[PDB]
Amino acid sequence: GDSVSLTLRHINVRDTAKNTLALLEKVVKKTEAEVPGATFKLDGVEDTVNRDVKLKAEMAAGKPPQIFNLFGGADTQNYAKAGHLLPLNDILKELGLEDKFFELREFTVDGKIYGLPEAGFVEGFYYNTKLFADAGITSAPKTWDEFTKALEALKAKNITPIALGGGSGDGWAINMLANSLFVATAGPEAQEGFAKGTTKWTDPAVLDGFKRLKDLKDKGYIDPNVLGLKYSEGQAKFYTGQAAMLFDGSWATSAILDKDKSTVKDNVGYFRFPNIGGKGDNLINGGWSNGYGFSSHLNDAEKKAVKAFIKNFYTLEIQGEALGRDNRVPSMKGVPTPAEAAPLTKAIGEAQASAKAAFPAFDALVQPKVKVTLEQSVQELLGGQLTPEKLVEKMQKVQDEANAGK
Ligand SMILES: CC(=O)N[C@@H]1[C@@H](O)[C@H](O[C@@H]2O[C@H](CO)[C@@H](O)[C@H](O)[C@H]2NC(C)=O)[C@@H](CO)O[C@H]1O
Repeated sequence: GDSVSLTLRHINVRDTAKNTLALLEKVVKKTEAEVPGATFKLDGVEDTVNRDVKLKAEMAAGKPPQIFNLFGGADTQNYAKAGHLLPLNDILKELGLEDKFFELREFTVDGKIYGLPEAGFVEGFYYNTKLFADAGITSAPKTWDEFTKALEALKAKNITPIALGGGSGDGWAINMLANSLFVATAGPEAQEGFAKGTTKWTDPAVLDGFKRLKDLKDKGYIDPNVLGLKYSEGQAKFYTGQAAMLFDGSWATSAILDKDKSTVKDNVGYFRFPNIGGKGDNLINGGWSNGYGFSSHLNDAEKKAVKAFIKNFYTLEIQGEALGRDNRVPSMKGVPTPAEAAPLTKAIGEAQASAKAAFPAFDALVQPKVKVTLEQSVQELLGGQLTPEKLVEKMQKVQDEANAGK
């Protein structure tokens, strides 16, 4: 016929995501108004739970939601090759969207597009300029030695230097910082070779990154309470003024600028991960990695509703509102930058544009079992439960096991 009901899986569940959810609901309402009979049932799920358990299990059963928050790289590759992702090339051409995205490479398998980035990301250090000034730092550190000097000065003032919430199942929050440490010590191509068999987690330059990560914790630069706080609590420690910096993705800018929760809005700056002097200088972790994918097991009315949702979500107006009102870097070209953008906003753009290149997050490049093994391992590493050497050996074992199976 007919009238259809589609499940829309999203991860915009936290109070710091109210903006993003409201924009999604606004898009949904517009789609329902122009497609009679089409109804969307929003299913909000925690980020780790959707990506690593719920959607993973649904896809193993071959029964994903019709619409779901999806990650580029390994996740998209697995579900595309299992045949559970709608190919989007023809929809994009029909909607005149074929040429409008900055980068679809993470969502592309054998030339076919299997999901659409909602936004871009970078990762970097948010920092409190007043807490820095209290400790004698007057500039954001550009180099690693400038960075450790800042950490020393902060610790000497009994200021918690680096907030980080890596407890419970939020090991990925530690991996954001690890992520960029081992690209800085080993270079961006090192993480590309793990899945290829051409580099190893045990390579000395990679191990060096994890040595430095542990040392940040041992010296008290990473919050001693890192394993006692969930991701969002680590975030809150920074934006309530209780620690001097925070390594996080640009989706976090909203939380940090939130009027009701942030005490630091007049005193926040940003700097890229500092230069160590190897193959990763002046690079930035970033890309277009996260957005919506669609089930391939659709009847014609489902396909019509899915096309209309894509039409109404991936539009310059919706992208510009996410940028101006939720600080989410556009995934589409041609989005004008809003008026009176906060200093923080100006700093993150300068950080992105002046980078010589971006490198993706490692979880775009390695299988899910490898990712979750690292998550568990860095929590151990920061808890006195694992040495840097034992971590890299553990990682290369699961890497070999993943490469052999695939
Ligand atoms: C469009 C957007 O900004 N989505 C955000 C997600 O990217 C982000 O998830 C994290 O993204 C990183 C970069 O792709 C991944 O390395 C990281 O593994 C991933 N974290 C998880 C738990 O999946 C989430 C974080 O809550 O926020 C989204 O809004």
